[PDB]
Amino acid sequence: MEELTLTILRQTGGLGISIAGGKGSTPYKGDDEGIFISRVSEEGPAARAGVRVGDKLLEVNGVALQGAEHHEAVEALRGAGTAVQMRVWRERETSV
Repeated sequence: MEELTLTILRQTGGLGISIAGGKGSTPYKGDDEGIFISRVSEEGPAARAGVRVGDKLLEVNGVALQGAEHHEAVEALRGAGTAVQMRVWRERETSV
């Protein structure tokens, strides 16, 4: 399963993740300007939904985040509603 779809029920104090990257923002990696999950709260909603650090954000509640700006991604995550559907790309292994 390289792409996954995860459902996060929003809660007091947010989804429990941090995101990094996006077009024009400091990149998370050297070969990808995309939006990545840079941190997952151990005890937060996203962790319980199965989200993992390093996941690349592809879509949030239907909003495509490929080639998106950091700001658009933050806005989609912050305004998405009681539940958030997140489509991510997951690498089990990284070529170096």
